[PDB]
Amino acid sequence: SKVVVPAQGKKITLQNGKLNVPENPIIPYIEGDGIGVDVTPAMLKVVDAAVEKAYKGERKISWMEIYTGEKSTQVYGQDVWLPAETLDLIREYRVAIKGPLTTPVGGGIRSLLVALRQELDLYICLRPVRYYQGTPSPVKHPELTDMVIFRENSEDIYAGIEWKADSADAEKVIKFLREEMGVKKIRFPDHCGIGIKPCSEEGTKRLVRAAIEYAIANDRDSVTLVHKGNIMKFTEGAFKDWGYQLAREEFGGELIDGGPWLKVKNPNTGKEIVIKDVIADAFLQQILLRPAEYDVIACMNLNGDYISDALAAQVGGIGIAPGANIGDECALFEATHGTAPKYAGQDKVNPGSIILSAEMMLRHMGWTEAADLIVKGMEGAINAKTVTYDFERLMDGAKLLKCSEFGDAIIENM
Amino acid sequence: SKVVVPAQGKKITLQNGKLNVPENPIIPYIEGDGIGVDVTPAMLKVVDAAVEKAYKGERKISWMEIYTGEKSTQVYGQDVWLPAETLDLIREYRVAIKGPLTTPVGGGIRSLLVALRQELDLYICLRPVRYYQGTPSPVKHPELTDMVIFRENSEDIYAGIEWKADSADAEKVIKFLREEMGVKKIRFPDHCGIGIKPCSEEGTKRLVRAAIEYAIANDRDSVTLVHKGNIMKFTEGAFKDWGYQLAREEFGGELIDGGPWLKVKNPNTGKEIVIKDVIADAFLQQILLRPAEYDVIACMNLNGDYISDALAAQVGGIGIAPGANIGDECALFEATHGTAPKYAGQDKVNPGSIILSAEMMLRHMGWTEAADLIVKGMEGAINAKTVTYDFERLMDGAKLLKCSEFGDAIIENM
Ligand SMILES: [Mg+2]
Ligand SMILES: [Mg+2]
Repeated sequence: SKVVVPAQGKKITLQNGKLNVPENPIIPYIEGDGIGVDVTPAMLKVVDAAVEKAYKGERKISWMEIYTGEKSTQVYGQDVWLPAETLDLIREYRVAIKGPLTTPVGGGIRSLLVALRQELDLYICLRPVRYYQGTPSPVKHPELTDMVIFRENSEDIYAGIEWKADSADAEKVIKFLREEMGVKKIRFPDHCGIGIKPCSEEGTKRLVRAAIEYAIANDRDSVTLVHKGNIMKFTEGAFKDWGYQLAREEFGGELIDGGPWLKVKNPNTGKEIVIKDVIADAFLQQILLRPAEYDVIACMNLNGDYISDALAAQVGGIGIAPGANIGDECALFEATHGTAPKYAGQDKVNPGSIILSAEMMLRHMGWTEAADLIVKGMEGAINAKTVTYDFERLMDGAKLLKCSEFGDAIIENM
Repeated sequence: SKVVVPAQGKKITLQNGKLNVPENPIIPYIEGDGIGVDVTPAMLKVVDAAVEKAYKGERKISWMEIYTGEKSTQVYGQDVWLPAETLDLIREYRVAIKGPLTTPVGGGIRSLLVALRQELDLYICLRPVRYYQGTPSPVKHPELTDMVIFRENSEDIYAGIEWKADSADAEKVIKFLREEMGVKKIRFPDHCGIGIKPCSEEGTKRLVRAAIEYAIANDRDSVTLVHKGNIMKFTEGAFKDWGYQLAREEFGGELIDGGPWLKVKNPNTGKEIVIKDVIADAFLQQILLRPAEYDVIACMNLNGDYISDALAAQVGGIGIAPGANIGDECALFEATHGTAPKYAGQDKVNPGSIILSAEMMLRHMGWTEAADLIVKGMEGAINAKTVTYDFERLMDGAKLLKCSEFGDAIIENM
């Protein structure tokens, strides 16, 4: 209704599991709030340059702006933070990319990003974190990190099922728990907020299946289920068990020496994939002390939220970390950082997260060559120390570049 | 009934908030399972040596072994993992210390450590983490870390209120939620485990009050409330709000320039304490990238579990990290690592966590001089590179010591 669907350009098709991508696909993008105004222009410029370079003019993307967040209230009206047509358009055009979003406070509006993820049932939050040589890191050996985070995106405490303290509803569910379920474990039932953590068999098996398949297709060495299952037996503990059962039942997992770990043989390379588990607080130590031991990681919503941020900080990449939300019918690639409004319009922040989420987008489309030119671009620019302020602060001998100029620097190293 | 209460020795008294400690107090200790057999002897030896040195023979501790875990089934019988008299004795004798505990699987027995904490309402899990010069660390600047973790210990998802998937009870509470509470947010209601997260006003204000008081008494620079309140509004979001309200209402917190942060003036040094908050996944990046910005940390049960492990790993201290569980009527100091059964009896693991929890125990008793001789001992031994296998593996020029020998090394540097 306010989106101008491009004249030239053809929709991507989902031909039974397989993406049928035309030479001129229409890709929707959400600019995003704050620094979205800076980083999204830089990304459209390097993606265009990468598909121009690789397919020598044969392929072109028709970009189509759609709306969510604060820019949406300016286009559709003060009340509409998430237009229903954004939800239809992402689903229809199949892949889309977004910058950072602002969710308001004081209006009872829950995370606009969690709403997109859940409404479109984009159940896989895929977050690859690896070190780019030369970015400044807080740890001695960041090059030992090359992990891929499969974070469940549709259940856990993120479902948003909770009630306020002293509210009638909170009184009612605490009443049900104490009277009809006989729970005596609530220390203070008065002035008490209540939240519900769900975890289901379908929910975890579809995520773990996506993770083990990724391990076979890219012949990764292991899949690690992280959980706090010793304290949360029937949610986190059930996640670990249902994940081992899926490895046994669907991938022919066999005990590695008395268990509990399994071995899945990669049907293509013949190598064995180790299916293991590690408790979540111990895992937060292990990624710092022994990061070479881990590779593909499968976990629930909140733990993947913590794991992926903790892990992006140690390889010096809190500003260049990519992300994808993938479902069976569509995908939404995204900048994983915030809106940072103080810097908005200044052309100074790192466009690296949204650009690397764009390589993930192209790789998803099967435009592998274009996608490889962007990580070549990135490696080159960082290595040239021709970098943006957040990296330059920590480097000796670096040249300071604007957001846009670092866009040009990536194209220069392609 | 199987505990031999010491002939000489006098109980500590709680004379209205104040601990009245005799010159010969009876202190209960739980040896612990696995490597407890190694580390607890080393700790009794350096604590004895420290009180001998400081008070030149005037004060003495009468140690009294009590039982929990696997050693308890050997003393009281196969069925008793936690004897009720352990719970009475800790409460009566007021302070106690413990090594690592084994909780069994297959018997429906939940964490024996969480049972002690909750049964005795030891609502403060205090975890100080600071760098000891010379211990090997994975990060470039571990010396910038000197934080104190006030982790809430009586509520959150740790309360243990959950139901199995496909169980009658799980079906019943999912029925109540959908039918009587009208929740439509459960993606898969079939084959679904359910957990309950509670958070109350009394629960968080008593923890935050303990944290801000610690900041005044040791004139620390700030108190940081970490939470995932944007997604969990009525539990984690309520924790942040109730904590700021307690700073306003009880400590005279005033807005630092338009808010949201507050300033509390230390009534004793005149310095201002900054009361701030940071979202939990961003905090996991911030402790790695900017650890000098943070000091006393207040948080809920699961986030403090993750924060304290993540933080102990970066200063090279996963094996020398101390801990305390403090309530209004008693305290249980503890080794924060596991039982590590493969090494049990070999006299090879680090006795540093339980020894540093013993300095925390003495400091609690008011035996400050004894307590200061142990951290002097520790600093000396580590600096001398006269260390145990876990540190020696990562050091060049170190002398390898047994668990017991490192006990003697601490006494040697006192
Ligand atoms: Mg996050
Ligand atoms: Mg822990």
